Amino acid sequence: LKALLKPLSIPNQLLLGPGPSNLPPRIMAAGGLQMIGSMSKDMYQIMDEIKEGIQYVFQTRNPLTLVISGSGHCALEAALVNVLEPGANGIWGQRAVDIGERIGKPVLLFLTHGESSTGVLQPLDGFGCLLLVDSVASLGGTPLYMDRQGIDILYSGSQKALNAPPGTSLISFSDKAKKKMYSRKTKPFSFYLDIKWLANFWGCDDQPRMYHHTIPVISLYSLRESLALIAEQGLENSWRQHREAAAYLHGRLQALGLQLFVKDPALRLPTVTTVAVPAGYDWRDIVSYVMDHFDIEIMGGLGPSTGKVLRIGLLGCNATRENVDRVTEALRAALQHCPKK
Amino acid sequence: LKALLKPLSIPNQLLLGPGPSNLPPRIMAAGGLQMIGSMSKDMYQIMDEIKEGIQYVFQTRNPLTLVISGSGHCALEAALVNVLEPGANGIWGQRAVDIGERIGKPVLLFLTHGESSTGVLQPLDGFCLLLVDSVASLGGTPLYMDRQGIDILYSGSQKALNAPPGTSLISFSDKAKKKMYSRKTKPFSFYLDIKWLANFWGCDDQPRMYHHTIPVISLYSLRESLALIAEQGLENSWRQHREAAAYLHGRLQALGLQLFVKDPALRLPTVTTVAVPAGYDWRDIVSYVMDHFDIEIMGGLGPSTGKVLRIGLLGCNATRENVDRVTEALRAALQHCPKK
Repeated sequence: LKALLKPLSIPNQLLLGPGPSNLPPRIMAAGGLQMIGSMSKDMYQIMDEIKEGIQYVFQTRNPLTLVISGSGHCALEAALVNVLEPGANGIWGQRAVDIGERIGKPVLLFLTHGESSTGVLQPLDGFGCLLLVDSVASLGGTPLYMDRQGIDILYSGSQKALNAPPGTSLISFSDKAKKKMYSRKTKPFSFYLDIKWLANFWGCDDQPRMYHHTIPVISLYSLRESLALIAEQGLENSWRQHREAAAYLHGRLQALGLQLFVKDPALRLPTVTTVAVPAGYDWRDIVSYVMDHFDIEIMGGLGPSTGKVLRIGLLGCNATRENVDRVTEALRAALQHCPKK
Repeated sequence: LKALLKPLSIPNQLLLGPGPSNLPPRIMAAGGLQMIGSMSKDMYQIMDEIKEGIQYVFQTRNPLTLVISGSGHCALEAALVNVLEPGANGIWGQRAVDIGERIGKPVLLFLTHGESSTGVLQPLDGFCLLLVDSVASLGGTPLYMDRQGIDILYSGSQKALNAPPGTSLISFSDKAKKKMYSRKTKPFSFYLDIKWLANFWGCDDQPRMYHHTIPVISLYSLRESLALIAEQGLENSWRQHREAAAYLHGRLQALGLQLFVKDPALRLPTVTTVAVPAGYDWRDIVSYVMDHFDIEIMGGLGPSTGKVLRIGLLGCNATRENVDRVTEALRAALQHCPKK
């Protein structure tokens, strides 16, 4: 156990892939804060402000809006096991297919708003069967309006555009979804993710809060500070900085002779950009170059987009033109130095 | 959003219920660090170090051991979904039967080591696959996963390990590993699918493929919690837990209170159940302790509900100073709360 008895040493990395993203000082300082009681009045009050914050960022007043004690995948699978009683795009459609398979004019349609695996900003208008929108990658960096756009179920992640640490996720349900869930003949296959249990604890029904599980208090400090941060900036201020940074990055990226994988600049998700791989180049070599020489994290592909693309993230405090300069200079070095057939 | 835009203010609270507990300087410093790639070489390294720690504190060598991205419930649910292809003690039994029902000479049995809802420690030497819940016991009372031939062992992060709540620890014997890698039917959970999670935690032969985003900061904090327990030593920790629980037991009986668990060999050191003094509202006692001592102690749980109070002694917090503080509080409570 010699390795475990050395002190923890974490290297400095600038994180500019699809996530997770570098944290700002307020959220880090929150992560370092002391514990409080996981059934105290003050935890409940912090949780009620988090509820307000979800209602702001999703643009809803659904009484049933809460935190999922797990990653974005967890908010999705919770949606599925709560709403199912036994369409594909990039990687997230495939994950919805595996979870749907695992359980058993369809009752529910899933759409990826921000396809971080393919870089595409799915159009949303009109599509409002219940509608499930994955906003893990989209939220905060692009317009999304739950109750205006007629979404039934909207879920998002903690660690993308909010720049909280990964491990909590955000979800909200329409009154339609809530009737589907609160009129099931079958119990969902999971206890951890049962919505009547999660709903009772998060204060969304008429009963006082019962013990279900122990919520992640410190992650909730960091998420509360994240939601206070995006609320102070403003939804449209964030949307604007993300569109401007995505335009600037596209500009420099084509300016180096690289080809943005999705043609229409209107169908490009600002938070995650996809870039086709320059011919006669090992994409692994180029990612390796960016980390090895500039401390900068860029991604390859994921699922279908694997081997076809590099992926770039512009998430909250990281969606800066200074970071776009650093990533451009790093890929410039990588193109001129990684061996070319 | 008036509330959200006030700055975060957390109260000073000394937490002495069944978990979670206050954090040490090291785990507050670990929680406050900067992000890194959730699939960088260093992330894998912190993950490999957490695995060695899960092996040390479980007393196993099972290659199939990893952290679960969820609370105690999530490790229990994950083991249950992965090893079941479709016995009751306190609250944790009811959770096991609830999950079992959710799916559908048995193949596996679940036993709680430290039943936190009753305060009963239970022997595992003597004891089909074996599943043991060590969420409250781990680090505070003897446990040897291999020597005691346990098939699935799990614990929680927010008890004696003193890590923040939200992670789980799990370990599988080669027997459970064969049961789970020879399933006709796929588990009902992808988030908790063991072949995927085993791959990502470096537990199989294939390079680590993307499954879910591990809670990077949670994992810094957990590595440290295991580094702290490894530095002290398991036997020193077990000792400190037994001595602190004996001290508390003594000071509690001194006040005219009667421990709910009479046989001291059947007393979990980490979490103490105390009978409710007759002619007392238990809520009044708990509220007076919070309001007037800034201290959390809890009531009962599940069957044990309305029958008991509970007092926790967890890792760095299981000190004689805290037994003294909680004794002085409950002293003041019995003399002021109204008594039929």
